[PDB]
Amino acid sequence: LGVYLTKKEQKKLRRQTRREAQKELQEKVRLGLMPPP
RNA sequence: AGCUUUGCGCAGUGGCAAUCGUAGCCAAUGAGGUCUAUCCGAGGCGCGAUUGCUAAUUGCCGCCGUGACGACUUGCAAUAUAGUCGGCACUGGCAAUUUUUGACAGUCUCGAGACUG
Repeated sequence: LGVYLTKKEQKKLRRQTRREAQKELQEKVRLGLMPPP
């Protein structure tokens, strides 16, 4: 059994997926975990 | 035991300039139709931000000459140099052949010599 989802549920998922990742990386450079880009 | 094809997720590489989102609405109970209408087939409207940055940037080393102190070598004007060494004083002097602060271009001949701008 499978659910599909619409265009607007792709954006929201793609953006809220991307946002969490980049901001988490942002702190890593602040905290000095990661050499600064 | 390899190969192919579809969807999603995570990355690297190339190109394009309108994208993205909606606690708002309408929409297979049919959104939208200039074309063929007993036809087509899925988003449209309204609103707001391409979204964060990076590049940052600007208003103390030599000689000679003179004076004199001390010391040594010898006769002392009661009186200081007869000669040598040590150092101080002088907006003193110093730079066109011999040797450490000054000359280049090329040819030929037997380290040297001759010539050619």
